[PDB]
Amino acid sequence: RGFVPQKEIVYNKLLPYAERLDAESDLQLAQIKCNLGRAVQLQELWPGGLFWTRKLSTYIRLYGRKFSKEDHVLFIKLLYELVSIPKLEISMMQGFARLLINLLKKKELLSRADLELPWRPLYDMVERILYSKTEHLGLNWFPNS
Repeated sequence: RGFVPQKEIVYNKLLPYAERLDAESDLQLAQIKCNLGRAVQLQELWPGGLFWTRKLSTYIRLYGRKFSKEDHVLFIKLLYELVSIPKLEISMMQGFARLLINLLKKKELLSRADLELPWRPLYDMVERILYSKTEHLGLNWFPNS
């Protein structure tokens, strides 16, 4: 194996065609990593970045996490920096934040040595949106959910 899988879904193992699943997962993971890094590097958020973020979401849901802990910290840091943007479109950050929550739900997987997220970006984020003066005036129109 190229990597040790992390918290892989057992049910995929039980499937009759589970042998092909490993190759499909590895290829899909490679595509996701390369394309998402590239889309951030070129700053093509609306066409491709959200697309590959959604691709990571379906990958996690279908195959479990199934990546190295190094990859896990990298995904976390990227989505955090992307979600922790000062003035990102809120409809945009909704999906990235949903993905980041999906990655971070299984706290036990990450050592607390592996990952060090800061808190001031999140504070500024919620202060922007949970307590927005501009919203009551009708300027900002936050989403419902």
